[PDB]
Amino acid sequence: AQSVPYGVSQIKAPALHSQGYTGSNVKVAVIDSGIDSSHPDLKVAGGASFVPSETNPFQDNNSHGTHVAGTVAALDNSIGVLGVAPSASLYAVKVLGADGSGQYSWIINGIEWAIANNMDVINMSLGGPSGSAALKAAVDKAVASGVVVVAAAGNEGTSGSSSTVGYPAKYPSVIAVGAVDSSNQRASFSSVGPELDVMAPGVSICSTLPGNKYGAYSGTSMASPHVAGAAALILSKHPNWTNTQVRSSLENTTTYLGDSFYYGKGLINVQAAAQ
Ligand SMILES: [Ca+2]
Ligand SMILES: [Ca+2]
Repeated sequence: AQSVPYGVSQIKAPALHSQGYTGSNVKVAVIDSGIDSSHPDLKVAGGASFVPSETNPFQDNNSHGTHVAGTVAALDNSIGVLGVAPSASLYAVKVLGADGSGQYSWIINGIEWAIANNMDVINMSLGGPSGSAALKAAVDKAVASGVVVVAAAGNEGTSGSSSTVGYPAKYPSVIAVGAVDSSNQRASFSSVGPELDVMAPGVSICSTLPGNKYGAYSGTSMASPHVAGAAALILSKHPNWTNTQVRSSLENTTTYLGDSFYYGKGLINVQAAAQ
């Protein structure tokens, strides 16, 4: 029994699936706590680990990386769920440990491994409250090298009239993603600010969990992978397009929801975006 998560339908991915665009050959690096490659519903092409104590990227001792990955590429078969890009080449770049945290050096190292290894799209469902020249260095270089870089905007909510979008999501070169529910309302925890680009489903997102399980989670970490997936579908239909063009498309065919400070350019529509 294969269940199609609401979010995958909400961003109109199945329309592209029916046409034959499912992300084939598009490499997507999931920079997270690793991905359980043994999960029947995910096919992991490769990766690397930068957590000195957890050298196996195919071992997810946290569960977060696996869930994010499921939303990106859960296989289209007879079981579990269905990712936004079920045919994408899933790369596990493990930079976060068992408890969920990592050092910036580990994270940066992973971003750099992805650039070095020709990733097409990088997904970062993580953010820090403070930045660094080396972090900005890493993301700016990825984009300059053709990579589409996507990141969760953060779960800080609202604070006066100030931005709560964390890094690397804050940098202009990075696609900052907010979380909306099934009724398109902004999640109360979703970070706000002028750096917000788009919104995607982020509440009660059903996905893959370590040890052949499935569970729902809420957070902008669940939102970012939908847009990361969206990029893969667009790239599968238009392999010749640059990351700039892909981004433009995602941002210019959205469904406006409210003020950009809280919803960015709005909810993404991959059917419109893929042209
Ligand atoms: Ca499945
Ligand atoms: Ca940004």
